[PDB]
Amino acid sequence: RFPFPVGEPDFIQGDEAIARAAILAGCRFYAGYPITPASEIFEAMALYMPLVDGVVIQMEDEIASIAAAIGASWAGAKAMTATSGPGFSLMQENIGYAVMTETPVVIVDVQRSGLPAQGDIMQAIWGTHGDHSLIVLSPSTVQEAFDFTIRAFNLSEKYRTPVILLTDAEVGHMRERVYIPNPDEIEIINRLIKRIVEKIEKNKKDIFTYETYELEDAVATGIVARSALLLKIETIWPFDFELIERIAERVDKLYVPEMNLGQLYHLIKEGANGKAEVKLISKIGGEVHTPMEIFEFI
Amino acid sequence: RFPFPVGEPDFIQGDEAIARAAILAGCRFYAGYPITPASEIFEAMALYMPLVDGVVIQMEDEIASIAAAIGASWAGAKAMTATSGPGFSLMQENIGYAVMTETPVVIVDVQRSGLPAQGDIMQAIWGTHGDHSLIVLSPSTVQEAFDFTIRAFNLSEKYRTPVILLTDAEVGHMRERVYIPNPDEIEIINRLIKRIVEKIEKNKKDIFTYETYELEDAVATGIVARSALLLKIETIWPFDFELIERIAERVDKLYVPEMNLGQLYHLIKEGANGKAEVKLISKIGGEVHTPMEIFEFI
Amino acid sequence: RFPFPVGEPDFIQGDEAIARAAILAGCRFYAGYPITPASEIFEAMALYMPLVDGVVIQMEDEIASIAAAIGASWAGAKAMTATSGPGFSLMQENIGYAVMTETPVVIVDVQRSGLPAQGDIMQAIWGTHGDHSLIVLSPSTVQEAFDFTIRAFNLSEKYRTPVILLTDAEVGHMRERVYIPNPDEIEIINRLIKRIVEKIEKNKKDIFTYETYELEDAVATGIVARSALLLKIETIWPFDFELIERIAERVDKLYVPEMNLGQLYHLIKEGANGKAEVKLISKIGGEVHTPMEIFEFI
Amino acid sequence: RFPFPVGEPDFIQGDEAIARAAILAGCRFYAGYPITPASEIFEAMALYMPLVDGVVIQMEDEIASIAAAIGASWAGAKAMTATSGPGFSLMQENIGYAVMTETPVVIVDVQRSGLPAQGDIMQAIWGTHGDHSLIVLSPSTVQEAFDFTIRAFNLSEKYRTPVILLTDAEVGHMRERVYIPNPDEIEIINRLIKRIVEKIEKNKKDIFTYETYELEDAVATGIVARSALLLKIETIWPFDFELIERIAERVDKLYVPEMNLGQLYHLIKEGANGKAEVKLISKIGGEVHTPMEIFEFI
Repeated sequence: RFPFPVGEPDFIQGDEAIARAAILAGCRFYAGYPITPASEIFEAMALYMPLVDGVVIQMEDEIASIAAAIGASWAGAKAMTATSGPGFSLMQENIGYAVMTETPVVIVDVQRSGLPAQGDIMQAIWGTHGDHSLIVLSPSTVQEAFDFTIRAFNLSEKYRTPVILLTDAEVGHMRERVYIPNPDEIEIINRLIKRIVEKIEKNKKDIFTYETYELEDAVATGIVARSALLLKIETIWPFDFELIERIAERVDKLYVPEMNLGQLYHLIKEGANGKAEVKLISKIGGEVHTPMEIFEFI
Repeated sequence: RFPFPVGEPDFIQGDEAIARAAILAGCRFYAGYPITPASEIFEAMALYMPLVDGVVIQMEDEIASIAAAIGASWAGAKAMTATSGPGFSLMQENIGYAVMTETPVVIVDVQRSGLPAQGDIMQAIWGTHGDHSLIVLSPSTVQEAFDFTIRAFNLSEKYRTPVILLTDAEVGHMRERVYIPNPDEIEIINRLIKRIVEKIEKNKKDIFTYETYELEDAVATGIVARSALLLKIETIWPFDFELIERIAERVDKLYVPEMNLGQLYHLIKEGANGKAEVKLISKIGGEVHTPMEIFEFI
Repeated sequence: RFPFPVGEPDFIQGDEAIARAAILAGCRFYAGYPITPASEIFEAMALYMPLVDGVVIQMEDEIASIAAAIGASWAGAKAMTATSGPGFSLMQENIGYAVMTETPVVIVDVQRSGLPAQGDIMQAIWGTHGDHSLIVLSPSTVQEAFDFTIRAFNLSEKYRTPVILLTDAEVGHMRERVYIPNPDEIEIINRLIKRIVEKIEKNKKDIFTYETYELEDAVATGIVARSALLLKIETIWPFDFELIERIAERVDKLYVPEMNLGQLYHLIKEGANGKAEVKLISKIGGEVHTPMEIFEFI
Repeated sequence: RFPFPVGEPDFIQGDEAIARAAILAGCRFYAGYPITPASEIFEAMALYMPLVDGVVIQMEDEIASIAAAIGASWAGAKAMTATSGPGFSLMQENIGYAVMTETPVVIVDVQRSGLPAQGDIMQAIWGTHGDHSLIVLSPSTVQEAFDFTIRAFNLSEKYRTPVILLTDAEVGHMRERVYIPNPDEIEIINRLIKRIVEKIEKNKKDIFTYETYELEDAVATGIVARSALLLKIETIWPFDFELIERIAERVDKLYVPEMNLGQLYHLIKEGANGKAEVKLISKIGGEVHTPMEIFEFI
């Protein structure tokens, strides 16, 4: 009994795909605030969630926003928050905390400029205090935003960890085609710091996920994969370093275009054990890479 | 199946009576941090709550601490936090928020000096932004700390409101006799801003509660009722102004001893429509009133 | 060398009068965030302050916003923040803190609905934890917003205390006539908890300020004084209780119209030692009292 | 006129060396809270700073703690805060903010277990939201804690940036010999996001600083350099990647012992462009590496 179309193609935005995906995954607690460009995730939840006997909690404070979800999670709910920019910085203690408690919870960081951007890749990985491991996923299309949100809620439960869906304003706002399956076509997974880290890092084979098929060629993520279309980075963390190694050997140079000053780049160069030149095509300040721009540069 | 004595007298501290009372009331979510003198409420919960299939959440941030409980409450749990001093100030937005959402949640403010004190009476009433109404209870004994905690959880549900149990370090730490009933001897109540305010303020007859029987005489709360033992103030808010009126007429002077510089005093003088002299015996800086001190002064 | 008109009448909004007044008073530190209806105070400061060799600090967090000003104050600056609604709740710990440290700082709480409102009168007085005293001023016109801001900065220094300028969206946004004096026509005052409280409360004769001249008659504050135009409440705290007493005797009934459910009312009834009937004309939900509405009711 | 010994050797703890160094550097604003093991930095400041006409501000909230210093800095003061663990997480937004504003301020993160630890190396670098660059220094001795604190205040001013002094509980608490120079033997430096990043990253030659002299050999930081005594890592960020490259070639294997699960390690492996095997000796859970432990393993 879902208040949106299921079992059929539809044309939705990112924020809406996420908000639909979450609900089908089992999430009946959302805690957030209307802020651009997450405020559409909010509106969708605010619209849909009361009609599925779920609850939306409009919290002022990002600190409070994430804490309420950790709290709903512990009282049994599947739960999510959503934020942007320096809000995401505010949530790092409670995220860190959710790591140690092995709390299932999903966080959406909708990246932004000031207009998409890709400058929270490292903070998504290392912003927590201490030794920790959590999962970070990066959607390149509106269909991936739908699918990864499902996967996030599934991973969050299976590995009893927070999951970060790391996206951008453009994927979030741009309308595209999403096939939304019927409820029962969807597998949903029901419900010291050495095992915590190993929980994640020893299972990259299950949690890591990449797209790329050019075995006969001489790497990006998010809204920059679509304009670079190539190695597709979907699972940002835990990160398969060896895979980048194997690909280093089989090619001459590895171009890493990002909307930052080098973050995805670093993991690539550390991945490529010297066995290929690694270069960054950085654009920042608003526009995604136009494919002519990535084109020329190479 | 409770991990502490039930259906029998026992001798416990305030923090322990509260922590026992909460659990018998149905609370299976506690979110707090060890701070004096609330850190004993924590320890007791941390000790007892895992053995009743409940959960304790050690949160750094008081802002986060209260938000997690609002969140657990909305996902269905009966929930409580506990705090002291400027922590209580931090929780005022989320409390205010719990008021508007009509969220059942219980908050313990354990008052302090720097050593009890009584300087959060007004902040308990008016610290929220806006127009609101919530309930505030004040225990004078260890048995009242037990009983009011029960009543708090019952009122919180019935009137769908936050309830503040406003206590002090001394009541909290001092060992006294508590009769703890057996589980089934306890009635527990299962689960715009004009009706909100009226919800509470129109039902003072049910929510207001005082102790005093001297119809032949010529007023305090908390640890200061025991040393003044008299009108006993138990329900601080919603406040029965008329009752203080009726008592004004029947007496000459009304002495209001508090451990502050006048807070309970003000409600008394506003209650006494001029119909009696109202005077405050203020001691602050550590010790409760020794009854000799209240004695002399009158 | 001021980047706005001085020594002459002009027609400005509230937020602009405040922002002009502050600068003439000596304030060279403002820390805030653009939020309605304080975001105009911000814009004005952001516009004017760089041209007077001052500094504006755009802080996300209201907690941080007030802390930065307490910090600038201690490093020697005259300083101010500005906020609205549940933001004001967030600042209560740091305000409380500024009280104990005897820190000069000015805070503007721009009251709001959801559209003015008057529901932070009590929170302005009692939202701090503990025993404290601070000053609260209430402007009824755009000229009073200018003048009280000056007075706030002067009182803040003289009594080494925080000062709260408690205003509303309407006074803030409405254009009126302000005479702005020339710089040198303005007197500006250069730079335990028992003396703190007495600092303020023993000097009501200097800090308290009211407007009303009807000795031959049979009381409001803010945007509701202009529509009730009568006793004008300008200094909200410290509060002259005796004055309301003297006025109680000389009249039959005292009407207290507020945009809340009774806050100014309570101080009035406690002021009137029974010696006059006290009644509240409460409107909430948007519009100020239209004078026909206050008119009929009486 | 300094209230501690100058111009002579003395034997002090880390927290005391830091607190002495800061004052000699020109810092007259400290804002913090007593927490282990930073609470000694506090006590020292609280003791010394009033006697140099400076100010210490005891703030509850780490968010507020850092904001007050950013604020004091902007009103002209040289300023510092100090924190530990999830406190450091709370400060990431305001740090990020200090980056964009090009605010000189110094932050001490005293690393900890639960007992030193080294699990905030990455968070020190990448915990800010967005694209940014700041400086991070790591003291290995009590004399380096003194000296780097000086250098921090000097770098903070010269590059108009926040500086993070990244230390640990052990260096902080352990007594050692510090030569404290006389005041005038100390050079102190008086007072978009593409130039910000380049400000730092283009000047590694001045900001980067390492200790190691074994050109005839076949790498650690903090309390783990002393027990590994070798390449000494002092400037953690901006990081000289090429230097690690040059050292990779000249040796067979590079052992990176840390008290974490690999953080310093990653920068090393990314530094070593495949040109040497890189291995981590991780101990976590309390004790520093005993040199026998690092010894055996190799």
